[PDB]
Amino acid sequence: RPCLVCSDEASGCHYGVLTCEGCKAFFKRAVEGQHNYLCKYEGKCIIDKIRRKNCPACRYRKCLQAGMNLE
Amino acid sequence: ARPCLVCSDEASGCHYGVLTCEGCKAFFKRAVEGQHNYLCKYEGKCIIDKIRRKNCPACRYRKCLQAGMNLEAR
DNA sequence: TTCCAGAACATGTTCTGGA
DNA sequence: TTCCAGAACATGTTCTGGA
Ligand SMILES: [Zn+2]
Ligand SMILES: [Zn+2]
Ligand SMILES: [Zn+2]
Ligand SMILES: [Zn+2]
Repeated sequence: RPCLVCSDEASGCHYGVLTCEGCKAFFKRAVEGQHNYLCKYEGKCIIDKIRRKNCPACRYRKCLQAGMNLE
Repeated sequence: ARPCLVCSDEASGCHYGVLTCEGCKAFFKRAVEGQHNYLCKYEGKCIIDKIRRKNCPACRYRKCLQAGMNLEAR
């Protein structure tokens, strides 16, 4: 039911983890190309359905921590 | 200024002649320029607001034109 | 039947040049 | 000082091949 990365509604098991579509799409883009990833506030950003956009670097670390994997 | 003329989200300015949010501004540009084939899946009278503007891009674009938006404007 | 990765499709946010 | 168009950047959602 809940996305392990942002607590939004999970659509299913993506890349090894239960996530929503946004996190599924964000993760793949994160590992492939990227998007500026180095936090300012510094690794303590609250990643939820409403503030996930606020910090791209914290979102990804949480994707990794959650154990999402392409391979 | 105040609310978006199209969806009522907070407007960021006058874009293409009308007071719109940034989402509606980018949406209008794509509606006029891209290859689309819009037709309301319902009765062509959907309520377009912040949480629902994604539900029917056909009526959203109709609202944009209605409200006077036009690529030939500031 | 039921599932998901990725492509295809759709949407939203920041930046700032040249007024 | 302030404004916006569009480029560049960033994000989210549908669809379905091939299991
Ligand atoms: Zn998520
Ligand atoms: Zn952060
Ligand atoms: Zn709007
Ligand atoms: Zn409609």
